[PDB]
Amino acid sequence: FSNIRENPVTPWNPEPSAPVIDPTAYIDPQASVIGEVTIGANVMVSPMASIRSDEGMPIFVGDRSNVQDGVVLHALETINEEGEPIEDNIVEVDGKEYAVYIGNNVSLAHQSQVHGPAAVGDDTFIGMQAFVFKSKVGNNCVLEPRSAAIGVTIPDGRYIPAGMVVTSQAEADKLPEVTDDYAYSHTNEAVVYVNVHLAEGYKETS
Amino acid sequence: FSNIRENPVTPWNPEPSAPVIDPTAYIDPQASVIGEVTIGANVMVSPMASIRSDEGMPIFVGDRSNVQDGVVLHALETINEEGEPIEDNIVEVDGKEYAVYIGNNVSLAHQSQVHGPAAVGDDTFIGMQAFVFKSKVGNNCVLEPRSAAIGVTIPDGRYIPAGMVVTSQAEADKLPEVTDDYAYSHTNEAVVYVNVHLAEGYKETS
Amino acid sequence: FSNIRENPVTPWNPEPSAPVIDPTAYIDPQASVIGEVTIGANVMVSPMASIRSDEGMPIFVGDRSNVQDGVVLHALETINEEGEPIEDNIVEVDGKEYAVYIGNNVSLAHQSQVHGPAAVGDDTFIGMQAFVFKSKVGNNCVLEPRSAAIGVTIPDGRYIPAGMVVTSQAEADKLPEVTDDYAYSHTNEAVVYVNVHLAEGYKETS
Ligand SMILES: [Co+2]
Ligand SMILES: [Co+2]
Ligand SMILES: [Co+2]
Repeated sequence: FSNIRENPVTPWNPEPSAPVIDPTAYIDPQASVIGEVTIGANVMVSPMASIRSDEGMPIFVGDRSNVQDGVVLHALETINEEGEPIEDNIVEVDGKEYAVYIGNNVSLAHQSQVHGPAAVGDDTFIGMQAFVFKSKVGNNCVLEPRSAAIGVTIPDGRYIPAGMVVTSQAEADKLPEVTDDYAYSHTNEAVVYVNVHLAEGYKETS
Repeated sequence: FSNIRENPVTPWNPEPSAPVIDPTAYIDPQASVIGEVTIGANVMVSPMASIRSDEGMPIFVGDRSNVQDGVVLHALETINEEGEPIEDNIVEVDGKEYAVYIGNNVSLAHQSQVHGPAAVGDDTFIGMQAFVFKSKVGNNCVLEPRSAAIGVTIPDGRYIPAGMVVTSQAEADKLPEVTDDYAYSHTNEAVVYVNVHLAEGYKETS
Repeated sequence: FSNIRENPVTPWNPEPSAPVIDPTAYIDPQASVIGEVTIGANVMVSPMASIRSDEGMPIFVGDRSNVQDGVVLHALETINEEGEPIEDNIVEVDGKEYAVYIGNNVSLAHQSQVHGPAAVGDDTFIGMQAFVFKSKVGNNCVLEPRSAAIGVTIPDGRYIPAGMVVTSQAEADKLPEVTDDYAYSHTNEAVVYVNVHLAEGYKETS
């Protein structure tokens, strides 16, 4: 069996698609990547990650991002019964439509999940075991371990404290800002540096 | 190696069992299904799911249910030292004994977990990253993402708000009810429709 | 592809290492174990677990411990740019340095995660979906399902109630103690008994 595969034919998917993966990205043998997915350069996809673009599609992962162990990417149906695009389940980023958009230099840490409709802006850290669903996470954000964003827009440069589940726009509007002395202020840039080097080291083993 | 396997011989398992899977169910190649397990018709088991019936057994998954990416099903020992059935770890459903019972038309969303002793009634949605242990979840329920039910009985037609950890029967007795205007009121039926179609599309690829 | 593998060459890893695994330990075929890792005797590593010692290293797992389905072990870089050991990311246990130290008779239950720098003392249960990061968990502890310890030291014989996220030393200092009547007081010893027997039963299938 192959771990990089096309999505299945369904009522909302007449013409199956295979993943478009940059030659510089590293896909672990025990990761799964199915369907209408774009993976950018220098991306690392670790063991036990599941990127499944078979319901809502497409799922994009930008350059120099990382999808760590056990992370799941999936999305709600983007096409309805009559083939009507379900606009509530589609996210717009730079004039293009996605089910799930992961930007560039984004870290999806171990066991996190980003479920469409969703977008995660550049240089954001999504902490261990964190959750993003029906939300837009701006750039330069930090979701601490076990935090969650559901049904909201997290403004650029804010963080979500560990364990906090943000479900209302009033709460996301009052999230704290990332500053230099904040404990996770330098975490994402270190993580992206490490992970781009791991992708290249792992590529040299395949 | 095979991903559908018998459970190992142990002091509580003299005669090993292999999974009984309906020919219409789809088991991803990167899912694991071990031991005394019954999988019903039109069920989809996604990448990185682990259904392990080697301690507490049996584990049943009803017709038209779905076990999404990274979901785990496991259970506490159902047989003690002298071979005594441990009744506190066995759940009764329709006059039959289970370690874990997942009913029909049940969705176990990505990264959730249902650990025996446990039962989940028909047409219930168990949200992303949610947890069920030593509990009985009624039919037509909704566990929002990151909710949990531990040591309790959740009455039919109730929901558990995102992030809430329900550990006492007094709290489960006061959970809110699913109504038509509730945000997840139509989620499970849509999910089951999608997932029965995905199982058939994936079956046509194997 | 092999599921037990060496870590890749990187700027902080000139000389790659392969896992040192006791012949009595059982590594599921769908688990992943990479790099500078020591696995002790009678350890069971279940499906979908990921033990990755490629950034922070080494990762040790003591005798008669268990790494359940979907558990992740990983760690922050232990070597800086100039090759300087990053002491804040290294944990000391019995005069030896680790990125992640899991002691003996420790249970890492399904979907939990222990991220370095971290140490978990002997005879501790780390519950389902629980999280340990930049912390030291003493011996004879219990982390209930969905609890978390981040940036703290949990004293010997304490437990963390389900769902509680402990982020300050003042809070960890006031955690409750394990007593005989506590609900999870006998859980770890039962789990370790079961899991040492499962490792041996599974070893007899390979
Ligand atoms: Co989904
Ligand atoms: Co278990
Ligand atoms: Co890590």
